Amino acid sequence: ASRGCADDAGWNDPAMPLKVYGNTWYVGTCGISALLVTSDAGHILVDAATPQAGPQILANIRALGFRPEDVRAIVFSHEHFDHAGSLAELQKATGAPVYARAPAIDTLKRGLPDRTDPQFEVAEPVAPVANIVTLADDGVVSVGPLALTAVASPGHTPGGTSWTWRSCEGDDCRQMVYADSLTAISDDVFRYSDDAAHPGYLAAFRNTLARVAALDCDILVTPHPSASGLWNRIGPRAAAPLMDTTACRRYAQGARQRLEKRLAEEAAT
Ligand SMILES: [Ca+2]
Ligand SMILES: [Mg+2]
Ligand SMILES: [Zn+2]
Ligand SMILES: [Zn+2]
Repeated sequence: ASRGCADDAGWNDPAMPLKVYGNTWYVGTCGISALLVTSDAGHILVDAATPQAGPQILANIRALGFRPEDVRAIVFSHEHFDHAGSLAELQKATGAPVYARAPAIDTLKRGLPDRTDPQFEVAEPVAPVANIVTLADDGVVSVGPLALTAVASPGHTPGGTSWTWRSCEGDDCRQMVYADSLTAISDDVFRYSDDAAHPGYLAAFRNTLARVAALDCDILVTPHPSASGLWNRIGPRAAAPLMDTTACRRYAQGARQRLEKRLAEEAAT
């Protein structure tokens, strides 16, 4: 029997790929999510894990019997190296454009963020993404019968996006949400409370939390699997129901508490 993935797994610890629900598959690592949303017209790849995870993601797509070349669109959560890291390499392998909201694009072209990113000073470089299609903040990415809807999720980064779509197992369809990271973390310099340094940034973060909280939400997945207890819901260690219509509300509500705790820590400094 397989031991599965721990909640404290290394970001590059390999995971056996598995179904999440219907035509949504998990192809990431034990520590970092990536998803493949499939059809007989081609596929949408969601996220890219670290700069080291390219071959793992490609091997996992193939392990499930899908061809990387049948991927017709790549989307991602946010422009940190641990989720955007292999985007260039995956774009080479698949031939697919990468869709990005405007505030993430400069990071993807430079290979590093600027000071708009809370983690600017700790960012690790990523291969620049050659072919980017600009995504409207509520845009839809369509491949054949597939339709992924962008929910702009600035806060953790300026360019972050959550994704939502429907996956079906027969006549039974579920609203999938791949909710972006909502953690109020930063380098040692950035202050979420210094509005003059970035006007409206924290208000947009709060608005993001409210919007995620309100999403129709049958099955939640997050870029760090443990942030949503993913490995208690799929895989060998699962002992909670996969479907939970409260999950996005609990996730966003938790992130709000932690954001407020971050503001308290800044006030004390
Ligand atoms: Ca996360
Ligand atoms: Mg468990
Ligand atoms: Zn991040
Ligand atoms: Zn991350």
